[PDB]
Amino acid sequence: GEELFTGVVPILIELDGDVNGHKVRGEGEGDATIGKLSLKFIATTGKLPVPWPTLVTTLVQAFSRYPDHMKRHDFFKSAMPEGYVQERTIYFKDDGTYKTRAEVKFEGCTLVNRIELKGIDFKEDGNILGHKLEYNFNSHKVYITADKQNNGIKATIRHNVDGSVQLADHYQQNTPIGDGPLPDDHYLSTQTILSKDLNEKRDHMVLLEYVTAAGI
Amino acid sequence: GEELFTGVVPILIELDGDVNGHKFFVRGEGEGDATIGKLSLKFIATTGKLPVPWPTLVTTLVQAFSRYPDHMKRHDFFKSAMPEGYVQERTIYFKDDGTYKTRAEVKFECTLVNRIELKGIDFKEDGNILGHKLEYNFNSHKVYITADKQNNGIKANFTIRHNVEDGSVQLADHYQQNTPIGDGPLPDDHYLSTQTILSKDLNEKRDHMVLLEYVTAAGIT
Repeated sequence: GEELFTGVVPILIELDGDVNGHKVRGEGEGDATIGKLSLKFIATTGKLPVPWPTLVTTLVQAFSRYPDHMKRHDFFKSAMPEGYVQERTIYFKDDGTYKTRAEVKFEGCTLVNRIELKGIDFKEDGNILGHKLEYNFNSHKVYITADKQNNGIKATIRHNVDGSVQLADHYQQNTPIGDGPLPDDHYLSTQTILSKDLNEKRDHMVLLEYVTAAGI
Repeated sequence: GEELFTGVVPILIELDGDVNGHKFFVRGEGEGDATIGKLSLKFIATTGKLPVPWPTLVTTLVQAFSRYPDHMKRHDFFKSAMPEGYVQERTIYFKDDGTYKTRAEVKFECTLVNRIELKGIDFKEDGNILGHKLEYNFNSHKVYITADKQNNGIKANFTIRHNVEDGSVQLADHYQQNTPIGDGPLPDDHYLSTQTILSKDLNEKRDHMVLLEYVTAAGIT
C-alpha cells in the first residue's frame, strides 16, 4: 500500500469537537516522499474555544518519511487503502482532557480522517480555555511500539505559553480496519510551523509539517 | 452527485473521428475544477496531422465541470447522473459545409472519462474546414439549456463562431441531446457562458492542442 504514497496525495480533515459544551475542516496535500504536509484549517463554527496548538496532533502519520531501510516498519501505509482507526486520550497536565476517535482512510483519488473530539474538565481562565498558548510549536519524537493483541499500535507535547510550558500527555492507539500487516519499536521526529492568510476573515491555520522516522 | 466535483478531478478524453473517410484518434489528459469551471487539457493526435483544424473538435472533445452558482445547484443535470454518467449526442451543422454527428459517454472510471466517436460527412475539399482556413482561436458563447421530460434528459442549440483567416466567420449549428445512464435526477431553461484559449507546447513535435477553459452558469434571475 506504499504505491499510493509515491507522489502527491490530496488530503481531507474533518473534526467534530466538543469542549465543555462548546461545539475544523482542513484541506491540502501530503508527500510521503518528504514527510511534508501543507494544510489550511477552517473553523467554520466561529471563534474556537481552544487555542490552535492543542488541536494539531489531533489534526495523518502515514505521510511520515520512513527511510528505505525502514520500509517494513510502516504500520500506517500497510492498511491502505482500507485504513486505520486512531484513538487518543490526551491529558493536559493540570488541566482538562481530550478523548479522540479518528478514522484514517482513502475515500478518493483523495484521503480523509474524520474525527470526534470530546474535551471535558478544562478550567475556565485556565491556559486552554483562556487561549494563553502561543501560536507556535516545538519539535517532538514519536515513540512507536507494536500491539500484537489489538493487532495495531500504541504511542508529552510541549506547548509554549508568559514563558511557562503546558505539557500534554498523549496516549494513542491505532487499529487496522481491514486485514493488513507489525514493526519493532521506533520513533518519529517532527516539526510544524503555524502561519496565517491575512486575507482570511474567518478563524484559520495554515500548517507546514515535516516528519521523518528513525530508531533502529 | 456534486460530492465528486468538490476539488480537482483528473480527466481522460478519447476521440475516434472519421471525416470524409479520414480516420484519426485524439487523446486528451488534464484536470477540471467544477469549483472554478476551469478546464486545463492537452490533446494529442496519435495518428498524425489532423485532417480538420483543431478548433472544430473542441466542443466535441466536459459540461459537468461548469460552475453552477449556489442558487443554481438544483439546476445541474450533468452533476446529478454522476458517477454513473450521461450520454452526449450532437449533430453539428456547419453552415455552407459538412456535418459532424457525435455520440459520447461521460462517466467516472475517479478520473472523468468521455469516450467519443465522431463521423463527419459531406465536407467540401478546399472548403474552410478541410482546407484549414480557421484561425487557431475561439470565441465566447452562451450555452442555452432546456429540459427533456420525455427523454429524461437535456437538449441544447447553438451557433459556434469560428474565426476565419480571411476575416470571415464560420458558424456551426449545434443540436445536442443528453441522456442519463443510471436512474438519476431536472432544471428549467438556463444558459452557460464560456471562454476558451488555444496554445501550444513548442516542445512536442506531434501536433496538439493545449486548452484552458472557463465556463459559468446563469439565466435564473
